[PDB]
Amino acid sequence: SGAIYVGNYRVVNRHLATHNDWANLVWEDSSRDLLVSSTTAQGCDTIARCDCQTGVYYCSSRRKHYPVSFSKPSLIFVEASEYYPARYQSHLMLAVGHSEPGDCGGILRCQHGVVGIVSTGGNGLVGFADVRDLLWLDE
Ligand SMILES: N#Cc1cccc(NC(=O)N2CCC[C@H](C(N)=O)C2)c1
Ligand SMILES: [Zn+2]
Repeated sequence: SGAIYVGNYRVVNRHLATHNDWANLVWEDSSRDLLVSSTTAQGCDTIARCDCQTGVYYCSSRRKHYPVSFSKPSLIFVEASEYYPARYQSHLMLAVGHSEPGDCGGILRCQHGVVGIVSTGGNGLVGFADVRDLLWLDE
């Protein structure tokens, strides 16, 4: 679990969005596993606007942060799950690092701010959904 709180927006994994997220929907994209909902309170986070390929992510299944080197956002095949059919997930960055399904929502940050959230992984890999291209998150 986990979310990004920026301005009057909450960014979560689309497969973990709640009834309240869907009732206050701003934008969603099944291909990216992202959903953004509106909030009444101002949020705690800043979004990175950069091309960093190194950063640090939070891993809930270890209660620890890990440094990673990650690939540039791209289209990557993701096997079928209870939430989606087998498909290509876009804007996804891969890294070598521990992750389990419940780690989705953990934030990846670089020196410029939030880069994305955990969305895929397994077998010593972790995949992050990028948010750096969503310029409207800041206005
Ligand atoms: N093992 C593992 C693992 C680690 C981090 C994350 C995951 N992700 C998942 O559990 N899913 C199932 C729900 C939809 C997700 C999607 N992006 O299509 C993929 C697995
Ligand atoms: Zn950066």
